[PDB]
Amino acid sequence: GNDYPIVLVHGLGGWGKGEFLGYRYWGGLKDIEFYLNQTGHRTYVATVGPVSSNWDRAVELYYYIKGGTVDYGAAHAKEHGHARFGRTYPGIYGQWDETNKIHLIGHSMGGQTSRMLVELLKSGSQKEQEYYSQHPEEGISPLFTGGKNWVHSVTSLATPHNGSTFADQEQIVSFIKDFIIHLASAAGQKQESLIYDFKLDQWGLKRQPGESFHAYMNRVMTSPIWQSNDISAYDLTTFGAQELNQWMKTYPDVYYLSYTGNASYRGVVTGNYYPIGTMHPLFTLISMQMGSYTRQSPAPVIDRSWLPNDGIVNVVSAKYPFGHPNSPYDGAIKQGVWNSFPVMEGWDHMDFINFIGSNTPGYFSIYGYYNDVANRVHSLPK
Amino acid sequence: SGNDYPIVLVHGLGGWGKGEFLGYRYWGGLKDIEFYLNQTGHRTYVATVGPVSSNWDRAVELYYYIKGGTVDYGAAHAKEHGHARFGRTYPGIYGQWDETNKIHLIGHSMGGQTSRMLVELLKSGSQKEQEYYSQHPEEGISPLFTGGKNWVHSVTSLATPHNGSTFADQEQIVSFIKDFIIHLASAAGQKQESLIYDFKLDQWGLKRQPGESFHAYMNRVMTSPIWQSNDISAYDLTTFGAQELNQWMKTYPDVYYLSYTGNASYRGVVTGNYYPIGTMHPLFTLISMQMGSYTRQSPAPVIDRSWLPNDGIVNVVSAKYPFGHPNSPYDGAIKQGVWNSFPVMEGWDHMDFINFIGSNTPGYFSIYGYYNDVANRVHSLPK
Ligand SMILES: [Zn+2]
Ligand SMILES: [Zn+2]
Ligand SMILES: [Zn+2]
Ligand SMILES: [Zn+2]
Ligand SMILES: [Zn+2]
Ligand SMILES: [Zn+2]
Repeated sequence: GNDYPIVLVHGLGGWGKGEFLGYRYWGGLKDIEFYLNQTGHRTYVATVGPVSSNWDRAVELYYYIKGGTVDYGAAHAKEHGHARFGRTYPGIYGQWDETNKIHLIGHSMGGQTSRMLVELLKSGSQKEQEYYSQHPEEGISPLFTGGKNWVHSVTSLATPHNGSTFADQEQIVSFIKDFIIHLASAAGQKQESLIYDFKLDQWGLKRQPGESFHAYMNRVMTSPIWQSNDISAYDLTTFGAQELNQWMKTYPDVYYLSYTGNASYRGVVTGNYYPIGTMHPLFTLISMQMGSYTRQSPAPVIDRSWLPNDGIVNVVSAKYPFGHPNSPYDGAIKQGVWNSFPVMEGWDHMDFINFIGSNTPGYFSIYGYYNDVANRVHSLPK
Repeated sequence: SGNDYPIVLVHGLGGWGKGEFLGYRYWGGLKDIEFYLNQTGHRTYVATVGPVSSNWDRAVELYYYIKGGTVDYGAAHAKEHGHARFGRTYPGIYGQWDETNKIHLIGHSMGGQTSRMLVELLKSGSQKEQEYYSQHPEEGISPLFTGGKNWVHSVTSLATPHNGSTFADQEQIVSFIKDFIIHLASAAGQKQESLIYDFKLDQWGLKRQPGESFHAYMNRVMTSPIWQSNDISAYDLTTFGAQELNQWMKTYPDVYYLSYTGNASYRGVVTGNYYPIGTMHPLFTLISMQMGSYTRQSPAPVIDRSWLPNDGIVNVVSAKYPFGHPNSPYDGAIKQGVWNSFPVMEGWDHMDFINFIGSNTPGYFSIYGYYNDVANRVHSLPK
């Protein structure tokens, strides 16, 4: 097969190690990346902005792997009104290129972020190229010139390719506050001692020296970025995600694999969908509104196929991006199409990363599922 | 300055007592409403009752917590609902309590219902328990159930679901309490495993076992069938259950009643539904969205569009006064024997009334300003 290292890309809310002692995004109380590396699969955990745009996260993710200083694009930065340059990274895989390829594995928004990254690698950014032409004084970063075939495969796990009908209700500021409650609780850590980093430096939202966590977070959660386009909230809506699908291409020389979960069941009378008992309480009510939410207008149309969900991502959204090539898994993995594995019943949105309160139907451990996922991308031919 | 009767605060659903979370109080959170009231000339007691028990159970426990004695839920009531008749034994926080040593009952959320239930039991007692005593004198009967006690000068409800919550109508209170404990521990900066939260469900044989983890215990509580029963907070909090309670929990003509209603919901221009405001605690955002768009033709009671505005967990039309009972909107004079409905407080969510962490108190610089005015307000009632 291949020897390409895996790179894990967290989704909305995701955090790096060193943010919670003893609690990892990938495994919770377990280290998945450690299990994969010990069992012979070189695996890297990448850390990008937990709540910024997929664009912001893809650029960050490039420099995280390759090494260098984050450049979000002069045109992008002007149009959306944040700083152009972000953090500086030494790179966890500097030799990354056409022959030293990598596998992108992304949970939740990380699947969108991975596709965004492949897009930027493959086709660059026309917008930034034109801005360079009009203003050669600004420069351009290699990531935006195009022509890099550095990603062998992209694997999404409960990724809202077509958005979330929860995100449509515009309560993600509220959701993330709640998330931060639940996350600190599950890490056994005091709210007052949290060093959770929202990574919104480009918007001038850095934690000030000696500033309390709660005052810093409130500065973030009241920021008007949450009503813009350059933010996770926007990208997670069904309109916003459909809009992204129009230009984040599915490339013919890349392997795409999708995994979808369902943790909802049809009510026999209402025909609505209700969360199962194993679901985390953070998603119980979200699942209930998603299980009962249909929308004729405005576009896109939300019909009854959208009612089943994993807690926060509808099943019909996680299988493949609408309009993109796709085949349900039939035993053979096809290149250049979305290979949609069968819905995994009983799996909630957080079960994929073994968040506390974990349930992994069909397996003894979240390790046994990642064993099969890693062996699967390892099997892809060169 | 009309009277000197002390204030007794009655927490609502999930409320905890001091000695369960050090540094974090039901009344005030990081502030101490009770301490502020006692330091500013208003004698105030904090009562503690079952966080998730029925209003009956809670009212009985409330009586003994103030008066002192051993909790007696009544032989008939314990027979029909299937739990132990005798609960905890208290020394009494106000033992001299009686017709001349009256108290003000100020209850938040379900605490307002519990306060009404206690006045009912004090005033009228229980006909069921008296008939049970007549048929079986061997069993005896507690003074609470004999009646005749005018020991409460006033009842003040804050964000009380007098007519129920359409949230409670969706049978998801188990999930809501599991989420609430997560938020409460977090607010209190305490790890889940080290919680000593007491559900106070002794009467159901649901005590925490020696050396039992908090998770194992809480799971025994949340998986119990009591939650689907007739004698639990979940039941009394439905619109049918509360409006049912309103038929026999009487608004007495010699008692002063005051109600406070919050609204933290706004009408949507397109749909006409109500949505939470940005200042709402995220624990209530989804509940608010559901309630702001929920109507019910059948089964009864009928839930029409007036129920859509809410504070996060209580509909505004539920919080003003119990249906059928005497009630007047506050007009500058406080009437005895009717529900004095103060103007809806815009911007106040359900937890703002008790300064839960992350609270805001529109119209005031802190929760101490509001309770200053509430306290001087019952203080002003004539003997
Ligand atoms: Zn940006
Ligand atoms: Zn929560
Ligand atoms: Zn789970
Ligand atoms: Zn009972
Ligand atoms: Zn009964
Ligand atoms: Zn609030």
